[PDB]
Amino acid sequence: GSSGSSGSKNEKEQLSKAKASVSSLNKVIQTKLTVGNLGLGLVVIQNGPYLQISHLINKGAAASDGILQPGDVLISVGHANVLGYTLREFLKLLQNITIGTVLQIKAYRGFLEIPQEWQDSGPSSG
Repeated sequence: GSSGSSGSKNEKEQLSKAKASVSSLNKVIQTKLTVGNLGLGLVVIQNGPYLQISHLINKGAAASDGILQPGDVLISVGHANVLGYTLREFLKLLQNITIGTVLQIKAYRGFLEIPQEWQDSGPSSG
């Protein structure tokens, strides 16, 4: 089937620390995506009271926007306060959108952390 574990183990694995003393920088991301024929079908998931993007549809607008990344927190997608929008709603919302629609996608790049469990195939180091 599939696997799911973390570092620090009693076998051939990798473990290390990555702490820091930072926490004085708050920047918000906001860009206009050009709804494509299929419309930004970003593969977002349901993480908390907010919709946290998990993946962007290559054949979409977001995927073509180096600004928006798979792991933010939208707070107003298309004049539609998606702040408290569910995963089942966020989809039924962006679906009722038409091609070629300029919308303001405001997301946070430091609000909701990303679940490591999800990420399995990273950029690889070794």
